[PDB]
Amino acid sequence: HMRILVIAGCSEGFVMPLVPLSWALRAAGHEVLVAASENMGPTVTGAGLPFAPTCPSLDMPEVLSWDREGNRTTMPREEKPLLEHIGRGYGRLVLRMRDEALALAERWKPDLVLTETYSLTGPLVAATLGIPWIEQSIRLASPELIKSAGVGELAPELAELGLTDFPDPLLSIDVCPPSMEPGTTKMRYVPYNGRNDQVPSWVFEERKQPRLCLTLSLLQALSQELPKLGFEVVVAVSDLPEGVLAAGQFPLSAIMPACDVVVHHGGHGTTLTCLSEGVPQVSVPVIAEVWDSARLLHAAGAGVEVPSVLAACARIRDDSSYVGNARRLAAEMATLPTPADIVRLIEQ
Amino acid sequence: HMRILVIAGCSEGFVMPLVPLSWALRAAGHEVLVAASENMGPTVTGAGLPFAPTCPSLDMPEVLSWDREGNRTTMPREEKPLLEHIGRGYGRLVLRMRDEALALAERWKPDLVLTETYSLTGPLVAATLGIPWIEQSIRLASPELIKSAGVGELAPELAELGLTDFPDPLLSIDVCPPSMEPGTTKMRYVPYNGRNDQVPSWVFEERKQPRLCLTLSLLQALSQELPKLGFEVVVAVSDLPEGVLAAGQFPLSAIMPACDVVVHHGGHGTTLTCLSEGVPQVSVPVIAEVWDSARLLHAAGAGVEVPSVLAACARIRDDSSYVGNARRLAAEMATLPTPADIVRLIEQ
Repeated sequence: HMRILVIAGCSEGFVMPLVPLSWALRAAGHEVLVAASENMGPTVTGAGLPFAPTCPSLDMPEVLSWDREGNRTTMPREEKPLLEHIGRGYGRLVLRMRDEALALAERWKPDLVLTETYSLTGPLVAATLGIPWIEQSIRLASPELIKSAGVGELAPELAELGLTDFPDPLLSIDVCPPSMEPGTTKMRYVPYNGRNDQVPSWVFEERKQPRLCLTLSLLQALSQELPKLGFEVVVAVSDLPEGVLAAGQFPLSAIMPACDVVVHHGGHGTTLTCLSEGVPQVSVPVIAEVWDSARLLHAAGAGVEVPSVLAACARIRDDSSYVGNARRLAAEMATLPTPADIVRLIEQ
Repeated sequence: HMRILVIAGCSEGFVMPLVPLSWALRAAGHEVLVAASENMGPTVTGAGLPFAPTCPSLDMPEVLSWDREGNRTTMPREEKPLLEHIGRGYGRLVLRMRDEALALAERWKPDLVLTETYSLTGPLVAATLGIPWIEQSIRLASPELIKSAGVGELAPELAELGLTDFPDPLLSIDVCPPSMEPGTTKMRYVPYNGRNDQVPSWVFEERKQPRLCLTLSLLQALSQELPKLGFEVVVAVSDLPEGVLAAGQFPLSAIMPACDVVVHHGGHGTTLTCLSEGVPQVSVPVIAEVWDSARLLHAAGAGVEVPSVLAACARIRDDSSYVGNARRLAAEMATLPTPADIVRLIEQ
């Protein structure tokens, strides 16, 4: 029997991927409390997990765009100093959270901290209370530059602890398929993208043609043009062109089996979801920390990275080497230790 | 890797207790779909699980109060024929669900059906597709009279399958503490009572006095009188007297540690939650199928069954043999195989 404080981020893409490990712990009789920004409350409880706020509502730009001196900052265009820029942001996110996260941990008294590799509030609280912590990667590829730049930014707070670095994690968990890439432990990625639900009709019925999921237009533009390549399009988003079948937020992990191509923003969760379900992807990456995962993906032949989108879909629609690679990777991930397996590791 | 269809009921008390086993399966890499009445949708998705409806919105009285001929029925006053009355109700609930549940299972193709002992739609669908099924008890005590009366009511549908009874479950799971009571397997009860959340302030802070949780008044009446026995009262319900601290729905399993007495309706989930947290209970039972669990509870000295409520609370407030027994039982349950343990059993 254990008490694990899960210290999460301020956006859904950084919270949801910790849900399956959190429930794996709870399923093994342990006590779990997920701590995150106030605005993540509904996401945490919507996953059926206990929630406690560590700071008022927040988004990353808020903290990425101003440095510790209160001076505005700007995006480096070169990739490397951009990675460090991002890292320092994640470091400053800690400053918004640590007070309430530490106070909470003193009242709740966890044996263990579970956290995401860029959620540095975890390692800090752990180091402060002198308890072990676990690190989970929620990305195909997580630049060490981001983490190290983040630790750097936290230099003063680590000095108050008489430290220059964070104590090592009990476990450091990785979800990247081996054939696609460190003191780490592999783990199978179990998708969690859900909020509400009703696995729509068509998902359980037949597919009479190639299906594609999309997740002054762009969204509306791709929605009209894409069916002309011979696709039936479903658009899984929150916010009626002829070739599109569906409109609204769908359980992405439950709708996945019902299609043959996914076009998306390059998000970490969506990427890993598609991989684990063996569905070829067209990734149009935006955020910089996802660049590395889209490259890995492109090289593996499981999808196309588009730094035109129509071209990639037609290419995949005709070249069967993409489904083949996607399914190969899915099958590879399926051999990895499940979250339930990892819990047994943790408890020893 | 497995595909498990979880076939649940039409009320929250019959759905929520299957959530931890369902997530234990998902944590072990398996695929899960919870099938229940339309009105259980939000409860299922609110637990972070995939949902599919097997019939329109429904409540038990609807189906308990009319027999198969369309004739109104009435409550027997004697306990035994009342048990059979209840059983036939659960049997007729199957008739509302089986069509959409079977159609769903044919499209989804499960390897396994997980269900609650009185949710007889499960065993039927399983028997129909020729696949194994698992039975979980969600009660301290589950009269065989209810189950058998239910199987009886389904005599015709089992004849279409060339059967007089349901094929035996792969596993038959039981959650009653041994010292408190069959081809069954013990399992530790992991509480799930949640919807939304924010483990309120006072739960993590100190308790300056004995705390009691309550879950033309009754609720308002007990709320005013109970503080006069020396209690600070919190009322965990959906729908300002001096001695009461809090007003609204709380994560019952997370608020539990913060109190010394619980007074409640005798529900199955609330009872097991209190037991597992070692908190003495005053049970004022209503529903008939919960009678057996309140008796078991009273005999074990872990709480008082009130078929006056103030008397029981003062009795517990002064007699330390109640906390002692409650904690003894909690400690006993804590030695039982977790839901994660049971999944390993299932997969062999």
